[PDB]
Amino acid sequence: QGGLEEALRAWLREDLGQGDLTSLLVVPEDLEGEAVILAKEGGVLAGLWVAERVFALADPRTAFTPLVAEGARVAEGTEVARVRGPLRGILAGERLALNLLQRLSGIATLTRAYVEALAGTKAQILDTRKTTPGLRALEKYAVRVGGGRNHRYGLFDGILLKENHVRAAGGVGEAVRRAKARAPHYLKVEVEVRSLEELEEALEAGADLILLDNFPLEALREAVRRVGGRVPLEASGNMTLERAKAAAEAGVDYVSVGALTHSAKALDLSLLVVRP
Amino acid sequence: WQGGLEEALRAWLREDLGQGDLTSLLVVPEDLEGEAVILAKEGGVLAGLWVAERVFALADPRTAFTPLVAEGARVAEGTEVARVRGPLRGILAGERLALNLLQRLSGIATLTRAYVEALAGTKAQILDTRKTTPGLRALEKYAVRVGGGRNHRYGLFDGILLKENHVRAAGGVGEAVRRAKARAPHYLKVEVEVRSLEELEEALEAGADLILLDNFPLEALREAVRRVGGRVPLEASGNMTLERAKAAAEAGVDYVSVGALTHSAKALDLSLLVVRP
Amino acid sequence: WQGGLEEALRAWLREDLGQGDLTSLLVVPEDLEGEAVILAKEGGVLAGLWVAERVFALADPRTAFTPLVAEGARVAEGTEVARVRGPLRGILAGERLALNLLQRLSGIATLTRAYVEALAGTKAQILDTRKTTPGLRALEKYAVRVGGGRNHRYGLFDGILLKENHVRAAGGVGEAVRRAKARAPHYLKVEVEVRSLEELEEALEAGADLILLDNFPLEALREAVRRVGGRVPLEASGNMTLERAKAAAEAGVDYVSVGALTHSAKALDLSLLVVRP
Amino acid sequence: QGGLEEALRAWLREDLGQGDLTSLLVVPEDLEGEAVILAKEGGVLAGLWVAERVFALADPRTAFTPLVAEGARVAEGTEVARVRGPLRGILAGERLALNLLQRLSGIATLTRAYVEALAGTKAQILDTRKTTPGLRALEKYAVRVGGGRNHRYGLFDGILLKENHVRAAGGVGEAVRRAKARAPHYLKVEVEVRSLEELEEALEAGADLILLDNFPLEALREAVRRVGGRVPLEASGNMTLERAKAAAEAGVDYVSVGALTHSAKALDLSLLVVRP
Amino acid sequence: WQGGLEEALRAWLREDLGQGDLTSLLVVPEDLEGEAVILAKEGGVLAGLWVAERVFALADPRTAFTPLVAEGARVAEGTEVARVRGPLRGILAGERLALNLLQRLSGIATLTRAYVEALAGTKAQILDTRKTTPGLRALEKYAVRVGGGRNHRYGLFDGILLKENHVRAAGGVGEAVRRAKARAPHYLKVEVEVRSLEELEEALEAGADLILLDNFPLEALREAVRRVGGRVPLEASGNMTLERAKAAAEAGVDYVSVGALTHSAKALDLSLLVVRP
Amino acid sequence: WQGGLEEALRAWLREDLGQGDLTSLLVVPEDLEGEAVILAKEGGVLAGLWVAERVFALADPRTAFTPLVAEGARVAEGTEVARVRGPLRGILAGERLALNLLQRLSGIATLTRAYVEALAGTKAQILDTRKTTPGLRALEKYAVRVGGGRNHRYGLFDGILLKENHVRAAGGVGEAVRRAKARAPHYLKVEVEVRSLEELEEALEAGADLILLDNFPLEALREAVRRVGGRVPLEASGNMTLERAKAAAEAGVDYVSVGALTHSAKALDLSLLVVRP
Repeated sequence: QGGLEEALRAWLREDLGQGDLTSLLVVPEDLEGEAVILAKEGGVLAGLWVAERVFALADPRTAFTPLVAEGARVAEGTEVARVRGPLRGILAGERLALNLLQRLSGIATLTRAYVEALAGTKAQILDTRKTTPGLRALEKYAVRVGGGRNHRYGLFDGILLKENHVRAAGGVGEAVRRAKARAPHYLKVEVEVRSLEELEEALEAGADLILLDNFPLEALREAVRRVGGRVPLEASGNMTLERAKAAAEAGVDYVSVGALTHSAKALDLSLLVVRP
Repeated sequence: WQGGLEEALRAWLREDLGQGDLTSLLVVPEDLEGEAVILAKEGGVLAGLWVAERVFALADPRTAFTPLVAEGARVAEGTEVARVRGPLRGILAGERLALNLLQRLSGIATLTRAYVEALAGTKAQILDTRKTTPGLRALEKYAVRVGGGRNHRYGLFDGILLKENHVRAAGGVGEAVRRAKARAPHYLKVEVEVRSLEELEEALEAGADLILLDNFPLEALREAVRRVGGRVPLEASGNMTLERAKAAAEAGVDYVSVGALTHSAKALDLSLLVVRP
Repeated sequence: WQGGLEEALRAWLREDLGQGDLTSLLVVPEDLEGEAVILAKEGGVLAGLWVAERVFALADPRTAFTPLVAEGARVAEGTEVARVRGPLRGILAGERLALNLLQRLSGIATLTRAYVEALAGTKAQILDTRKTTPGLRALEKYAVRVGGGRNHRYGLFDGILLKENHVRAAGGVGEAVRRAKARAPHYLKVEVEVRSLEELEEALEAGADLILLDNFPLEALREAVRRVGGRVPLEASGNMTLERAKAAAEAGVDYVSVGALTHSAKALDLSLLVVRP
Repeated sequence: QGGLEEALRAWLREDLGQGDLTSLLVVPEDLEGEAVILAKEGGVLAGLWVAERVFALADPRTAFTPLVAEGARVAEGTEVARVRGPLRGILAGERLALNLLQRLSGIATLTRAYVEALAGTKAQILDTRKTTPGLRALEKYAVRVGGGRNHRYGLFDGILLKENHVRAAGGVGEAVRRAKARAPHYLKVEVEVRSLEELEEALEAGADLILLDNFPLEALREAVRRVGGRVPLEASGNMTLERAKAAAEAGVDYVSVGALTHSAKALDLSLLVVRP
Repeated sequence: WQGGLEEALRAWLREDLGQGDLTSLLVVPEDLEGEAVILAKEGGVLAGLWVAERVFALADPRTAFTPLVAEGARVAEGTEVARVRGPLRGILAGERLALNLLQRLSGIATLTRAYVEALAGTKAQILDTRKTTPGLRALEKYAVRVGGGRNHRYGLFDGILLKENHVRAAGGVGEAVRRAKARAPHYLKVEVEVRSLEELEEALEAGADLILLDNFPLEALREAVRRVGGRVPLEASGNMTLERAKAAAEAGVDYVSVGALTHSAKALDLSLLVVRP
Repeated sequence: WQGGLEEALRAWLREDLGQGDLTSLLVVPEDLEGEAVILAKEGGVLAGLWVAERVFALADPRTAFTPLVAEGARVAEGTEVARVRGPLRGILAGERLALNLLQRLSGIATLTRAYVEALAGTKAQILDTRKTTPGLRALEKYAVRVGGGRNHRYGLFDGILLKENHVRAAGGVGEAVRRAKARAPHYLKVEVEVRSLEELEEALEAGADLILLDNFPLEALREAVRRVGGRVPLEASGNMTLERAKAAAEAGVDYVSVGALTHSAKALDLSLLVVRP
């Protein structure tokens, strides 16, 4: 939780304003109907319960029935869910519900592809902070549905020394030391390194976690060897399915992927009313 | 601007900052000054420059955001689009949200401009849709305008648009149109989506003010334009691509609505380069 | 309903209640039950019954609001329109706001119904305006609907209406209309206000979709209708009274916009009668 | 103060939404202009500074210049103010500014009529709680501009035993006593009475203030005589100009008038753009 | 409470929960529902039970709160104040907020009856002040009432109290009291604080309804009641300790406002223990 | 602060001002601007100066706040902490809120260096807890830092801490620590509270990153550090008084979290006196 209810009402208002003028014109007030949400392409479903809430907010008399499980992979033409109740309510919540379902499913679909690519390895997929403003909690949820894990929610709950912090501190060593000197005792100090020398600095300074930023595959393998499992290694930077897989086989423990939320194409879904 | 953006930006910054940027507070001196530039890693259209300016100001009012190009200007790769100088902490605190928005809106403006140019030489205009990001509609519609496109209705409250679901609910295109024309708010035009030339005829004869051709193959599109003969404006939509939008425009439609503009526009590659420290 | 009403009602109750109803807390026992009825002191149209129900519920969820007539029903003097029973404190806490709203909205619905009836026998319909109470527009437009009237645009964001000030700013009626027609959002009709038969001709010839006749004397109104000959819908406005609205309707206009509906409607005389204690 | 700034922004948004589409069409972005606010009937002006703020919120480049003082009585055809700056801004704030100015001026006009009717007496005019939801602070302000005084802002800052409280307590005496027994020491206990007998009860129970509810004129005079200035007397209930005046001449100290805010006709005002 | 307590509680719950109670999500099943009990690991007065119950309801509506002792009742170590049943995650989620409030409010209710019992036997009544916790005034003022005390004004908007800064801003106790008495609402009493009896007189004849004695030496504290003969309520103020308070009550004052009731009142040690699993 | 402190301050100011500061409006001219000075009628550590300055700025932007001593600096009775100049109404309006905060936050900053100085000489560092004032956590946690202390987690969302209720909800210190260590975010350390050394061992080998000793008798408090050899941070918890805290620091613990720093910390006596007029 985190105020989702309030957010959904605000997004519904964004679209509804004073009311759905088109539907009020051609759909009787007491006309009940049924609609089907169809997948227009293959992928993974995420956000079914969110869509249910959207329709409920539009009109509490609506009933949402999923025909697939949350996180299930479906084929093109598959019936995802059925919605029944006052037709005006269904038509009012349709666009918002679909906008959310398509977006979350899109994220879960790409995440699932990355996770499956890492099958056979101990490596886990992580998200990042490259999320849609206002939708972070929902998008982080989508990642979990896809099979991935969540990295920090923001700048307030995790210590991650990035290149800019290293530059400010005058080096990886200084950054890791300034951090471990006054960091919350319940948080681990992670630092990003861009070369094998910085990796050595990080290990020497006492970093709890080390992020290998844009390491070529050969350097990544060498990093894994040198660390010898002493500290967890995270790989990130311009990640693709092939690169995440390679990094995993090379032996890293985590692969954070910006693409999961920064460039995930929405899953094409539609809602079709059942002819009265 | 309408309003509410200020409140939305504060909430989005809060989403990321919470009680504070712990990492920066740990290693970055409060008085350490920062100097950075936002670089375009690829060519494209800039949108949201003033939005990014406001986000940095919310992170720390002492930060100075200086635009180096005009809002809506198309820049080449390597172009420094803005300079930011002030407390490094404030810069690092606002960086993520500022760029996220700048990249998103610029990406929309860039794709929109591509569609606009694809219609060059014709009278057709590009329109947006309601396939927008929850909570970002005002900003995304703004980005479409920056790119040169036009806005269709903001939501369900300011336009009559009989979609396939309304047609199915009313029992037919002519049926839905006649019902709407009989009671529609007098200041709104009655538009209806049609999927065939037969449905097009129903719309025309029932008195539709606007007709949206839904995923018509090129041959049918041309025939629709010929038949209508300018009696009513025609809006083409459905799985648009630059090629299809151009074909529809050359076929003679008046508008081409593109969901992709706000539903699948790739973010523009922009990065914040800290030059000092 | 759109939304926000819940939040608005809470704020309005807070405006009156603050930290609490001191007087009632001083002399009314917490468990003392109350029983009251809302009486119509004069005949009129009821609107806002469900709004009053919600206000009482916000004051105290244990209170039971029971409507005795239908929403929008016209009642005669002495009609008990609703019964409220529950903790007397909660009843006294919500009384003022509940009735204030009930009286206001009922008053609007009552006047609107009077204008609607004045147009009986003609095809003309009554329209509201933007001369509404700040913060109450959604509720007042709702009241107009309850009375039988129609709503014009909600604000400046959902309708193109070239008013006298736009005409003056553009240098003329034909000038303003031609400019608007050239770039107006395609889903909106272009309406323009005119003050003379000459301005009416400018509007017609420039392609206006809608024409609003501003304070036309009866003779001119008739002439305007004859000339237009049904080419475009005509909306009459300006210092409306029941007599003038009826005259305009019999003259042949399609719509009569009435500012008085929401700008000067007298509140309906309704009172809360506590029968016990 | 009390959040007026936030309220004005919300009311502006009520009308503006995504933007003033009509003005954007025919008024150039950089076109500067001037408009005049004219009184279309005689009355008293209230809320000039509020209108100024509305135009400022629409566009801070606008300049508002009053041509009459706040609270001044003007004749039909009088120029109330001039507004200059970006024309789009003026046209965007016009309706809201006028809606507020007309409403507040309407209240101040009727209040001023009541106040002038009481000239020659010590009686003061008071308002009531019959105010427009959300506009109480502004309407109470309008009353002051008109020359009246403010009664309690709500149920939280004043003790007023009404007929319903008397019924609940089992009588005026019991109500006044239950009240004075546990009432805040910084507040006066006022009680409404509807007959000379209840008046006697009130005086006997120790009421600090007594409100004569719908007393015929003859009874009102008798009440003033009996009280002999021992406690302040307030008269209220179906007040008209003539009744307030009579009550004042009869000798009451205060006359609270619901009509000031419950049935005050707005002052007719308009805004006309100066031809470019 | 109709004063927006719900919105406050939700906000305070979010201040603590954020994205979610990570710990409980890691080790506590979503389907596992348990039972807990609130324990008073100390002796004192209980206040805020209904507040705690609404915290749990907001955390998880499926939670069942059962108060075992009446509000305001005095408890001893080990006393089961209440038992909550339902989804264990919801209980662990609202635990900390529910207790911070119960403990805080119980502390005030406990310390207040301290004074009430202290200066008992007399007529003096204990009053609070405005030295409350920002945002918690309503709840804290409620705590005092539960402990047997009474409330002074809720803010600067509902009461007239001329303080030292006012007096010097005006130029004396005399005029300041005159400026106030000259245009003060007719339903409000004018109260002024004085430091010398040259000022107590300068006020008593200035027409003051209430008088506040600031850091009065007791030779004057019990003199003042004598020189006033109980004509206008007397309120003692300053460093009102348990002794200097009961003393004033002995001196005969009508009210004793203790700013320490909420400016230095330790929380009542309370705890929530899971008894199942 | 970028954490929405502005909105909080505005809300707290309204809690006190409401419709307006009646008293000051009655006796203080609108054009009269004076000067005031904040005085510390006690000895302690100052914290919240910038908070007070923003209260005055929000009350009346024309107010000039001038801090005379640095934040966190220790002051003695009579020390002029700061001087404010400008419209006297604005100063009297923000006075009470500015002081409630300055006093409250200064009290925490004062009491915190108490501990910091107390267990000084050792390596132990003072930490806060979640037993903070609802809605004031951010500000209170800040106070601790000013007094020389450090912050523990801000809520249940940014830290893993297995408490007694968790342990029993799971079925032991062992599994609970395993369930957490099994799926805990990779950037977080798992901390668990234990009551017996059969549990300290059941945790140390369960793979815990942090250990919290709850109401440890000191024969075990200084044993535990010995049996841990400083492998995992040690945090002492329970009734941590000034003695039981400095003791733990003597025993060698790494951190001592004092829940009394904000659950029972008296405000630092401060006042604002008008010096002109």
